[PDB]
Amino acid sequence: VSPPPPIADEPLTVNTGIYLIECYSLDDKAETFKVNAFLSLSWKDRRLAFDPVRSGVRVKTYEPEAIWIPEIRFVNVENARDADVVDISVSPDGTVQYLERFSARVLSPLDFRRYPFDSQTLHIYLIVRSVDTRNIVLAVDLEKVGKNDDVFLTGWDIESFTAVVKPANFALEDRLESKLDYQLRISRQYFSYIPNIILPMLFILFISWTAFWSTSYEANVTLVVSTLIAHIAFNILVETNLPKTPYMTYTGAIIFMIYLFYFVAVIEVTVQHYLKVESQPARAASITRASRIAFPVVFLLANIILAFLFF
Amino acid sequence: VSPPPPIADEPLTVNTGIYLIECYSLDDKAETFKVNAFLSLSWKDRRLAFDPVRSGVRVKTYEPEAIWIPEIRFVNVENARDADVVDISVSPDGTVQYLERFSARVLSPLDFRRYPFDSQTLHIYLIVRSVDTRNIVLAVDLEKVGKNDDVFLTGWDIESFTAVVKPANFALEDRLESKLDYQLRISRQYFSYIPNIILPMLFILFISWTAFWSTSYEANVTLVVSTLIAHIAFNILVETNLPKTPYMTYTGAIIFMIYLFYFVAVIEVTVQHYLKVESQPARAASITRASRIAFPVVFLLANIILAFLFF
Amino acid sequence: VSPPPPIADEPLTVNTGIYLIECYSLDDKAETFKVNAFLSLSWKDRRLAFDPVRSGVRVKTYEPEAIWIPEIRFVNVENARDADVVDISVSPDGTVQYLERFSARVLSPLDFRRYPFDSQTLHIYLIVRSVDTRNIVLAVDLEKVGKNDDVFLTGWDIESFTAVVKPANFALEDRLESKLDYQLRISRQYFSYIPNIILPMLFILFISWTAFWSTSYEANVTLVVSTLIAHIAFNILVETNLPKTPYMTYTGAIIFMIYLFYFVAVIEVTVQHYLKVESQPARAASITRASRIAFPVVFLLANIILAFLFF
Amino acid sequence: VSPPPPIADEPLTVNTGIYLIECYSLDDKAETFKVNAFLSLSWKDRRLAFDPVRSGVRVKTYEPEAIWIPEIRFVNVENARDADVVDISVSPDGTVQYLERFSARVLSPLDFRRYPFDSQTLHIYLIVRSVDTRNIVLAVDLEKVGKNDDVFLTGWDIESFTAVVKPANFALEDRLESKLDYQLRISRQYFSYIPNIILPMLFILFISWTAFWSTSYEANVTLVVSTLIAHIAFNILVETNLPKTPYMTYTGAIIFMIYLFYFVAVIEVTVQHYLKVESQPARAASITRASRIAFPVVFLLANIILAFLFF
Amino acid sequence: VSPPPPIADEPLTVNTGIYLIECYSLDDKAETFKVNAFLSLSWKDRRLAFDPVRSGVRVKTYEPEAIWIPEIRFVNVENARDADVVDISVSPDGTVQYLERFSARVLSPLDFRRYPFDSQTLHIYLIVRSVDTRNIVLAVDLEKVGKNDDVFLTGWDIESFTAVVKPANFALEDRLESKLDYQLRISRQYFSYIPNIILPMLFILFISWTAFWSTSYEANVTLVVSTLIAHIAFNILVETNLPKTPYMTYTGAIIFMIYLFYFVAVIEVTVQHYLKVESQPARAASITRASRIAFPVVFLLANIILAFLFF
Ligand SMILES: [Cl-]
Ligand SMILES: [Cl-]
Ligand SMILES: [Cl-]
Ligand SMILES: [Cl-]
Ligand SMILES: [Cl-]
Ligand code: NA
Ligand code: NA
Ligand code: NA
Ligand code: NA
Ligand code: NA
Ligand code: NA
Repeated sequence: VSPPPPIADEPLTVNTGIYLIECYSLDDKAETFKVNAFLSLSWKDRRLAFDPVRSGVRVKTYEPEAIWIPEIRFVNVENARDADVVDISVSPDGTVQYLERFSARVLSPLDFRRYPFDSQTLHIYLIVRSVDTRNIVLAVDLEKVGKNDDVFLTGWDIESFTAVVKPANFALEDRLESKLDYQLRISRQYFSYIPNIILPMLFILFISWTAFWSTSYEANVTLVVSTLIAHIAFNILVETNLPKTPYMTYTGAIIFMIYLFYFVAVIEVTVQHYLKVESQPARAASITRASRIAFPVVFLLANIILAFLFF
Repeated sequence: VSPPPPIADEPLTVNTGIYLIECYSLDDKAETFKVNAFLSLSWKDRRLAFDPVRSGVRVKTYEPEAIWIPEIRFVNVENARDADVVDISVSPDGTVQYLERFSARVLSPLDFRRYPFDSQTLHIYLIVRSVDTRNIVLAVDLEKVGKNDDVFLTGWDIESFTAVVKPANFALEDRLESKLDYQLRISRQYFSYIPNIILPMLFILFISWTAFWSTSYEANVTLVVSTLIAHIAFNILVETNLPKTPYMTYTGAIIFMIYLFYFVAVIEVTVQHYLKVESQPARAASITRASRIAFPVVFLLANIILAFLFF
Repeated sequence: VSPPPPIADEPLTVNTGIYLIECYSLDDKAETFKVNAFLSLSWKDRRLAFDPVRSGVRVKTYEPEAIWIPEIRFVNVENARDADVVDISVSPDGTVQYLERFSARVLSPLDFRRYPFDSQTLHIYLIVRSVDTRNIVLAVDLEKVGKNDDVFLTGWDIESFTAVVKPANFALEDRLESKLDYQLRISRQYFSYIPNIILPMLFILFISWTAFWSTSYEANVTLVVSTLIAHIAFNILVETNLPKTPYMTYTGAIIFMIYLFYFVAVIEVTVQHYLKVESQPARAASITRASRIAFPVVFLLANIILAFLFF
Repeated sequence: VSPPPPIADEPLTVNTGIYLIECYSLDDKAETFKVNAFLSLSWKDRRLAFDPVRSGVRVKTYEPEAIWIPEIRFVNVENARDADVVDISVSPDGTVQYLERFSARVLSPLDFRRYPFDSQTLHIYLIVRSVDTRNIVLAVDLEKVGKNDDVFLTGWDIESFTAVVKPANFALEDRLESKLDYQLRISRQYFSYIPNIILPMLFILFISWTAFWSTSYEANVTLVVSTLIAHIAFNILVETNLPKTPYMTYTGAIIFMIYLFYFVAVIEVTVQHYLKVESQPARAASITRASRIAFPVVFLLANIILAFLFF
Repeated sequence: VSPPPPIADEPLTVNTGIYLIECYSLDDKAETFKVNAFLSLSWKDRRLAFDPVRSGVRVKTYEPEAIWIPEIRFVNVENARDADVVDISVSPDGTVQYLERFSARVLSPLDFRRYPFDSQTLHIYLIVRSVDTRNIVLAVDLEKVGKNDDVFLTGWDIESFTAVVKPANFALEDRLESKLDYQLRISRQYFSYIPNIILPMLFILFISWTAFWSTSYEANVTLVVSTLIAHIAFNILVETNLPKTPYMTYTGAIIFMIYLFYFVAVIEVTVQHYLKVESQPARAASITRASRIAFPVVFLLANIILAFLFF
């Protein structure tokens, strides 16, 4: 089998569509997601044309091996898609209608800057390479692009699944290549981060601030050091669910800043004890009273600054 | 091979059945389960009809390649099922009896709202896409739906395995689609959660309340902060066995609430010490005595409210 | 190819044997084990009979496709076995000798009640489904059941590998099915649990009891709470190596009971401090002295009771 | 099919190229990375030459089975590459242009000496084994070596992808072998290590040094021991992301050195308390005051020495 | 295809060789390692004799399916090897030279008694089962046994790769089996265990001994209990990298012994406090002073005894 010959010198247009059946395993660390979908393909092959009257059939079914089928690949996949051909239908003018159901693990970079209040644009890049006989170009049949209502991505809200209609045509290894960009827009369900990470992290921090109403150095050291350790545990927990980024994430920024608050609270607790030992408690009392206001105030203002820089 | 032609204009009815052999790996985080089962298919193919008197044979056995077989797929699977054809039998009237043994990983969302006292309805969706020649519709042969007595799903009780007899017939990409819903009803074995998570978590909380019978600030800080850290460990343990949900789970609610109790206990311990230092212990004594009753009482009432909202 | 036809109306007897080459990956959480073995099959196919004199051979070697072979399956496997046919030999009277080497992941429930001093009976269920033409029954050739001397299952002692000679014959979807039960009896190597989990857990508990020779509330709180946290770590460690069971395991029972001892030790430490503050130390001394005997005594008796209930 | 015969006695030159499409999963512990790329092959097969004016076709497209193709393998792969042939083009003179898209898991040792400020040279070794008929030698077509602009390796910066043009030709098992070295130069994005590991580790160390402004032994013991435990947690965290090396890494060296600082701080805290108990506080004061300067100074100088030895 | 016929009554000798290309993933817990190697096979099949004059060629190249190939298997593999035939060369007398490149996961028990200062002998067992026509025996072609210079096993030093030239010929299920033992001698790179586990574990132990220069019970309890918890963390860390053994490992013995030292240190700290409270500090001072010498001395002697028993 060889590609359909051109009537003049036109390129062969392969109309494409992706209909999402399943979306699962969005792995943040790996920056991958798994997809199960219908891939539809359509092109004209004159050599397969027939007369409906003398045939007695309005449509003709073929096995993939019997006819020429464009070698369509995905750019951003780990391994080649697992595909099973569903149907191949030919109309009288030789218009081929191809349908396969496939599953693939897609590599798509994620921007963690606003995590866990982030939104992403996942990409599925469709590609075809041209042959010596003719140049093969991809198009989007919008009537064949969509997603099942039951499509759920655990921990995310699916906003839209659209295709950029104009392909990116370019040369690669002395042949032209036609690339389509299918975009799946998603937004993270931040809900669970609030009772599981955010609030627990704030509670332990506020507990360290009770040291500003205590003159007991031994108790103060216990309050600040114990909560710091619990903060380290949350830092470790958070970083294990995320990849290493060459930039600061919103959560990473807050987590890092909270260390500074623990560090300054230890300085305050130290200074307070030092003055008490030096028989200067009136002074220590002035520093401690100021700290009661300064710590929550600087914490609120630093958070307003951070939220501003990130959102 | 082509589909059996209609005598009139009727759709082809494919009778189905699923007999569960094995159920394993119910993964809460992934919202998946693995299944090993018999899939039975039955349809009439008049082209295969024969005479039983002259053939001397009551049944004819065919190899899958020799005859037309409907392309039946599962909707909610990760990858296409791993199937091995067991038997194909044709009766004299041309009724085909197909049997395969398959294994598949099924995506089925779980409702964690009542965790670990939750029940689930797992779904296995069977599907067939109509061909151009004719419309294919699915039916349930209840005589061929069931499960082996030895079917066990570790950590769960299997209640029932039934099929919704009426298929969901709908158009998808300009063809008809016929979908059947096989339902596996299960209830979680909550037993182990009691000695492993629930009771240990209650013991550490009750240990924090011994601070209400102590005037030692240093010891109190140690009691409340140490148990809080142990509570954090249980929170982390629990959340690692669960996916992130856009709702509160029953266990999540209790775990979150317990932080408030630790926070208020720290306030009490702080207020008590502050008054003692200010030479007001009679007052501190009134707050501490009230706390001895208030803490267990508010804990019980808050739990009654939560159990009511969730069950 | 079709099954051997019956001389009268007898079922076809397929003689079986399993010879274990490798046993590995006994996963307690998954309740699975991996096996690599020889599967031997033997049956009479008269159509294959020959005269040794005429042919000039005592045996005939065929390829699997050339002759009829029974469709033998394993019941309790994750996926169908990975098999490679080793040999097919036909004797003059049509006695077929089939040999394959296979590997499979077996699902076999485990009874954790006596963990880590438990013994198990792993099962490998062999099955055959009858055909329209012939009822197929399985038998055990004891001469072909065994295991290699080098067969080792890490963390277990292999006791015996035997087959229940009488198959379990039953109807499944209007066809006879013949099931054989191959049993691999194993006993857990409990050795390592002693220095790694049991003794460390006892040491920290005994360390909490040193609080009965101390009047220092602050030191007592540190002793009991710190060791309780270390006990929580062991509880978590143990539960990660085990599945969730709807029953108490021996280790689970001891681990749970030890929490009660920590809880009562905190009550004692609290009561002691309370009396000391109330200027009643003579009393506190009576409770503390009683506790020094009561705690180890009640611990020993409770352990005797538990060992009795479990063994 | 057999290899193209030599006109004289020359070896067959197979021109190669690798064009990277995807780079993912650089696993530090495993010392592996996954690759998805185009592999291009070119050689002269005179038996395939044709007339351009007579044939009318400028290029002939063959199926892999139809012609002889060199058996090209990767040396440093876990399993054989997953490959799909894209195109085979023959020019009139018999110059074959072969193109496949492959995916593979590559074993490439990493030098962790300067971690997390390390750079690596990943290798992909291409190999061909000669046949009895003739010797096969590999060459690099630089025009067909490259990488897609979108190629991203999470946590790394990609510097260059080049090939050492001269193959390593050697005898192995009495036949010639021709090996090419494709080099992917990368540098680690150390950014995230600063707020996640480095700074938190420095903060806890500096917190241990507040004990030099405290006379409270009980508080000092709490400060030094608590922070030491947090240092152990960071040591464990770091070592889990790295393989075991027969050399010290930069981070490993700093982490190890910090233990010595904790050990000496405990000695200081002990010596200070001992002198205070012996009624020699003036002296303890001399040691403590010296420690305030000595600890940060020795820490800075030791770090300058270490950075010098490693960079 | 059938086996080559015997000229007399001799068994068919299949000469073997294994040339290691890659060694990776030595998993201590699983007691497995992955291998990528050349497997060479050589046997005489006179039925394949040819005249170079008539056929033109000096050596014939065959496809595996075209000729008889001995069914060679590995005994100690998880699954059957992934093999790719590189060449099948037949010389005029009928001597076949078979070459394949394979990858396999090998089960080979490890002796952890001296861990992490242990050495191992990994085995790769090659096997052939005899057929009816004739008995097959394996031999080692030493000229075809070896390893690539670049063969590295992360965390190990490779000493030698040799074959026991004499096969183990034995009866199995009424047929002969011929087994060869390929041995890969390795020694563990213990380096990293010193700064990561050994020294940190010794530092925390020595820190607990500072309690022998302190009269502060509250500080002593903190020193001994905190370092004990850090010791538990190292115990858990070590045991996660190792399988459960029915014997004591060297590291396991040291780790276990260190618990006894913590237990006795708690007794000492308790006894000291008890005497101080009873107004007997002179006695307490005698016990504490003795402990300063006894603890490091008994620790050194116990380690000399342990090293002697293990090495
Ligand atoms: Cl693809
Ligand atoms: Cl399916
Ligand atoms: Cl099977
Ligand atoms: Cl390869
Ligand atoms: Cl093998
Ligand atoms: Na085609
Ligand atoms: Na068919
Ligand atoms: Na057959
Ligand atoms: Na070829
Ligand atoms: Na303390
Ligand atoms: Na063969």
